[PDB]
Amino acid sequence: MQRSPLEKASVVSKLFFSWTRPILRKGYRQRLELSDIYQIPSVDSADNLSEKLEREWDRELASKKNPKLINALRRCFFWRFMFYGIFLYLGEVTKAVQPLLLGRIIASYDPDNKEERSIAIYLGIGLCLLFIVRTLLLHPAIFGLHHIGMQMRIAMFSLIYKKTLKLSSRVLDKISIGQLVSLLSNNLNKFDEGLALAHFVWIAPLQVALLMGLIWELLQASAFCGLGFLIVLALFQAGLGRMMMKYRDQRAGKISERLVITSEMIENIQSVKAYCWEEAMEKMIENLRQTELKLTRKAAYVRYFNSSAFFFSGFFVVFLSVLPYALIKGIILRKIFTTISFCIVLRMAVTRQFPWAVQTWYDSLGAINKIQDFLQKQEYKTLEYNLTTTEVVMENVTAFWEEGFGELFGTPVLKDINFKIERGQLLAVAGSTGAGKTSLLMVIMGELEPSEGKIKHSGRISFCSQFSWIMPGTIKENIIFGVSYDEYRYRSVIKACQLEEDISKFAEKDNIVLGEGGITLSGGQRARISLARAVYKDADLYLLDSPFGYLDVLTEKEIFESCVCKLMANKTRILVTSKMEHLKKADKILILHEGSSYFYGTFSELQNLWNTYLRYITVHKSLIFVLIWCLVIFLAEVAASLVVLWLLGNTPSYAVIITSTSSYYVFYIYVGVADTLLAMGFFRGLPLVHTLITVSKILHHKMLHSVLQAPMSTLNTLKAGGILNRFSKDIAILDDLLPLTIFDFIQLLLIVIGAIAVVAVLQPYIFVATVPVIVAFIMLRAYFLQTSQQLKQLESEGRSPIFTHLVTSLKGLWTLRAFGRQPYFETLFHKALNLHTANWFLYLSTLRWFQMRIEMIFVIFFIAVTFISILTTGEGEGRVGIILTLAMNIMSTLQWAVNSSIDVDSLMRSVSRVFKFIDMPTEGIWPSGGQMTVKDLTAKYTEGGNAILENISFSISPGQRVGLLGRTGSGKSTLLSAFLRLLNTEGEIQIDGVSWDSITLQQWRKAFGVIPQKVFIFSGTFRKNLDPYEQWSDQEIWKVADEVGLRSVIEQFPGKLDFVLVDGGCVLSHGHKQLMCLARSVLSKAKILLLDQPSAHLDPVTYQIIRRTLKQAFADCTVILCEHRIEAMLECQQFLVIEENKVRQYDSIQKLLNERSLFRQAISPSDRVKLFP
Ligand SMILES: Cc1ccc(NC(=O)C2(c3ccc4c(c3)OC(F)(F)O4)CC2)nc1-c1cccc(C(=O)O)c1
Ligand SMILES: Nc1ncnc2c1ncn2[C@@H]1O[C@H](COP(=O)(O)OP(=O)(O)OP(=O)(O)O)[C@@H](O)[C@H]1O
Ligand SMILES: Nc1ncnc2c1ncn2[C@@H]1O[C@H](COP(=O)(O)OP(=O)(O)OP(=O)(O)O)[C@@H](O)[C@H]1O
Ligand SMILES: CC(C)CCC[C@@H](C)[C@H]1CC[C@H]2[C@@H]3CC=C4C[C@@H](O)CC[C@]4(C)[C@H]3CC[C@]12C
Ligand SMILES: CC(C)CCC[C@@H](C)[C@H]1CC[C@H]2[C@@H]3CC=C4C[C@@H](O)CC[C@]4(C)[C@H]3CC[C@]12C
Ligand SMILES: CC(C)CCC[C@@H](C)[C@H]1CC[C@H]2[C@@H]3CC=C4C[C@@H](O)CC[C@]4(C)[C@H]3CC[C@]12C
Ligand SMILES: CCCCCCCCCCCC
Ligand SMILES: CCCCCCCCCC
Ligand SMILES: CCCCCCCCCC
Ligand SMILES: [Mg+2]
Ligand SMILES: [Mg+2]
Repeated sequence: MQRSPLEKASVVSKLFFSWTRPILRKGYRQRLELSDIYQIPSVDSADNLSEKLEREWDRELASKKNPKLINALRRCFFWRFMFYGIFLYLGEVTKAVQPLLLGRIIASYDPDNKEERSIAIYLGIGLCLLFIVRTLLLHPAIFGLHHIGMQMRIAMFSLIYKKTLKLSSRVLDKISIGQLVSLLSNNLNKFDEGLALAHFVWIAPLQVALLMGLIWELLQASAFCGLGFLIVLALFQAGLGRMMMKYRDQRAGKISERLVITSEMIENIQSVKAYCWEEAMEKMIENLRQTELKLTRKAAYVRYFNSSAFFFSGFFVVFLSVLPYALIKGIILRKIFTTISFCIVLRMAVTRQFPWAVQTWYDSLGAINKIQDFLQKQEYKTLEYNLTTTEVVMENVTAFWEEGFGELFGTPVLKDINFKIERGQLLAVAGSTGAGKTSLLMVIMGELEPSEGKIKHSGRISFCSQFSWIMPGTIKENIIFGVSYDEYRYRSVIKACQLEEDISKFAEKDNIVLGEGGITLSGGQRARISLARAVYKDADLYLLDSPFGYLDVLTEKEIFESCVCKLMANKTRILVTSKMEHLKKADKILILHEGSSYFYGTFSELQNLWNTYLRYITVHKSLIFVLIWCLVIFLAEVAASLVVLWLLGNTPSYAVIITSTSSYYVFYIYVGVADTLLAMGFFRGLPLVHTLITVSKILHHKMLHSVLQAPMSTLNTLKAGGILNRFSKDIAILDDLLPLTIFDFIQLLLIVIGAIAVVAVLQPYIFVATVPVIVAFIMLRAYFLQTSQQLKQLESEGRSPIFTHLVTSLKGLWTLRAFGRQPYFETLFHKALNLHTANWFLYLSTLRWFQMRIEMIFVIFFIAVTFISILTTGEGEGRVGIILTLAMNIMSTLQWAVNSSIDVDSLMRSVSRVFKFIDMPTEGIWPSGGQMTVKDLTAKYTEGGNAILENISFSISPGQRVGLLGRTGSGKSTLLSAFLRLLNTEGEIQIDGVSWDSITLQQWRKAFGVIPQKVFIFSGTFRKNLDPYEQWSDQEIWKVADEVGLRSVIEQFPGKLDFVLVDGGCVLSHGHKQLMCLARSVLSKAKILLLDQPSAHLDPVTYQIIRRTLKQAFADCTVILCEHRIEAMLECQQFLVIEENKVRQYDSIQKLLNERSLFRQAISPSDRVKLFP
């Protein structure tokens, strides 16, 4: 990155934002290359702000009894806040004395006003000076206030993450990914810009006090008639704001709930596709959206009135304030016009700048209070010893997973556990499923605090878990995991873990960029990477929680005999295992039985025992009808105003005194009141908001439908953070910020067009005067948008790394805290923060450049017309000055319409991003016997890549068992997915004579019942997790839970089959999820069954359930079983072996095993006697 141009600049350059020119002149011609983003200023780096706010917050916590976050931000930003507020106020007081000069200038066009024609040439100079000094005080102050919100947000987002890395394990079940994502997302671009409105809590009352004193000179005691109406309207607006904030509190939790459901299934898209579960997931998402949209509609109906208050307040204020004075005393047109000029500023101060400031304070303090409440949660306790002889000792330990039951003393997870091991000894833990072997490791690690007992060790540990975690990056980064790279140790760890066979088959071959999750790999490869990472680290104690689950017999034997028994034989290690062979060469054995130690000792003792607006409008056919309605009313209003004006000049005492040389005020008065005459009442503003909110519902439905049916090659290129970004932030934009911004843009545009047309009909010169300013405005807008759109696209793309890092850091909390790598991930998070900050700051600077340039154009044009008007006014009736000055009263509203157009264009980027996902590509009795025939099948994952499987041909027969097998990483899962055409494939398969291309895909996928390798469990009840379609009553559901063995597990929770599972089934063990998958497969009665390693981690006792199910529930079913364990191959009639990317088939298993001496040598004696009796 090249340096920031704001580091070396000039004062005269910092005042006008000239340093932003070099990029603006370039992004206009070509695209914006990478080499053109500047490095952030050193003051805007996450480290400095993070440490500064952290020091202040820690001092606040330590000293005071009642700590508060606002007291800590006050000691960092208050003096700059108050420094910029004063210049903002000085800029705002200019707008109120402007009439005191412009009115005298305008009144000199009447030859019967001789007093003010003397001093015109000095009023003009004063007006030019006032316009010059407003534009220099307003915009730099606003930019300085914008630059402080970014710093505050960056400083608080670091504290949130640093606290997240310390939460207790008993609090993680109350905070989801959705809550943190919502917290970050709703404050990511609005908290920055909210500081430019906070000072109007005290700026606006002063303006009211000044303006009422100025008006009091015109209408002596009648001004309070107009003031009281504004006070009542402000009471009404306060009530509207209070009632608006109620509908948003009821809606946040529903969005939080929807986000986790949306994120769960997209990261499990393959299981959803295999189950054919799209129609149920979409229905759940729709039911969630149904109520949230109702709350959003109710909030928008109130925000409409809040925004509409400003336009309808003009006529009433002016008429009400002028009527009594005019009734007790006649009035001149000059007084009326001056009153309009003052009331225009008064209404802006009262109805648009105060309530927005109040709502800004409400929202900001609401965010800060939630941030503080998060920072005051319960922390993980690390208080333990840090040095000893590393003699692991544990005594009298009992722990409860439920906090209440452990506080009262709910059944104990552990009961009276005690053991001791020396330096270098190996303890083997064994037991049934659900016995509590992983929870013992959690007790040792400190994740589960025991109620009674002690654990004593040093504090240096290495960890390997039952579910493997893969962080984004390459393999080498996943293994070295934040430390120095030692070549020899890396080589020996790679060789010991049997990874060189699979690594040599990769293309980049060591630097494969893995995604967040590792779905580019297989099960055993991820398991071996997770084991190698633990082996690499140096520590006194090594905990290994069933690493051999997904490995075959030969690979497991090699790893155990050359990585645990020869590489780290001089280190203390605790291994959770099941095989009777591993217990032979352990030093101490612990066996658990539902909580209690059934046996502790040795083995010698056990044997003794742009087409985007156009596409957006045409999404819904009712929007066009509403727009045509809004146009037909507007044209009638214009035609009525035209005839009421035309009937004044053609007709001839009364209260209002009007003459011939001062009748030109009739237009000046009209232009100031047309805001009320062309405003949108509730017959036009409520239908518009309603029909614009319906478009978001339609677009969300289309987006979700189109994502769920894309091919897997398209879906793998996506990331978790990008999906989460697009489904949270852009959708919230489309539901909240688009309707009312569009409404304001349309309102202002109609006002400008009506004001121009009505007058240009009666005087065909004011249009001619206005043209050259309109052309300049349009040219500058078109010049700026070319770069603005690119910068906005980059900023919108820059929010994905933050969410990706948040997700990956929440999924791997235990490994991070066990290894001690928190500073590493804090450094990783700071980089993503800086990367977003650069683009956001650049866009924010160029916007202010545009704003000040448009202001300068307006000011120079007005200065040009002022002197011409003053000079050309001869000895009476300054006709030249009557036209240009009125043109400049319509250009002032066009200036506001331009900025409204700018922010509408900035909000359409979300619409374009949403439309990009809708345009993804699309992947698109009979089952009597189940006979299958495969011919010339060839499978490959990516187009133009190596073929995992090449020219496979075999046949099966109805009602026959087939055993599929091979080495780890051979293509068993690839074959079982090529049956369902989940990837790119050629050749054919026919089932009972019916081929692929004869039928549709969704019908071909209903001939199969599948058990996958990765268990998918979403948030919901047990019953819903068993059937989302709700096809079976509780009779059959309980009858099947009786058979798969889930009665005692399900009855353990308070709502029997009504209990709600959170965090993806964290309440269950590893075997209970396998049993739920088996139940799912049993419930749907199919003919052809594809079982991908069903009994992964099950002990020998619980595999009996699987084999009884395969014996009784599947009788007339063609089964294909991909099993790594040797005993399951005793029921199969055919065998398929995958090797060298091709399949060889066998009838008997003896023929299979006699030809593989090494593989045949790896079989345990218990499983050896049965194969060869
Ligand atoms: C007495 C007082 C003085 C200054 C401030 N603010 C600030 O210094 C800053 C700030 C913070 C939040 C904001 C904001 C500006 O503008 C916003 F975007 F609108 O939100 C510059 C940091 N705050 C208070 C205050 C308010 C409310 C309660 C308490 C309390 O002590 O209980 C104290
Ligand atoms: N967060 C939790 N809340 C409540 N109960 C839990 C929680 N985690 C686990 N349990 C329960 O505690 C028991 C022990 O679970 P654990 O996973 O340690 O068994 P296990 O011996 O590891 O079985 P497996 O070898 O099949 O994983 C289980 O019966 C489980 O239902
Ligand atoms: N999504 C993917 N994209 C690219 N390559 C993949 C993808 N999934 C798997 N592979 C590669 O294709 C090969 C086949 O993997 P497969 O899952 O069939 O192995 P496996 O036989 O199931 O091994 P295990 O028994 O460990 O599960 C592997 O070497 C793997 O690296
Ligand atoms: C800095 C802010 C608060 C402005 C100060 C507010 C008060 C004190 C000021 C603002 C405008 C002032 C008024 C402006 C004009 C006149 C007309 C004159 O014939 C009598 C005094 C009177 C009525 C002034 C009284 C004081 C006044 C009301
Ligand atoms: C009515 C118009 C003119 C606005 C002027 C009144 C303003 C200042 C009033 C109206 C409602 C008021 C709020 C009503 C309730 C509470 C809750 C209390 O725990 C703190 C004060 C607080 C937050 C008040 C602050 C002041 C407040 C916002
Ligand atoms: C002179 C008069 C008109 C000034 C009025 C100042 C008002 C608008 C200010 C002063 C104190 C402020 C409040 C301070 C505390 C809270 C509690 C928080 O949960 C919501 C914001 C809220 C409710 C603020 C809203 C704005 C507030 C009420
Ligand atoms: C909203 C507060 C208004 C304060 C200014 C009133 C001015 C009254 C002047 C009386 C002169 C006799
Ligand atoms: C055939 C497309 C019609 C588009 C007209 C929409 C109304 C435009 C004026 C706001
Ligand atoms: C190009 C704009 C000309 C405006 C001057 C109007 C002439 C008025 C003649 C009485
Ligand atoms: Mg376990
Ligand atoms: Mg597999």
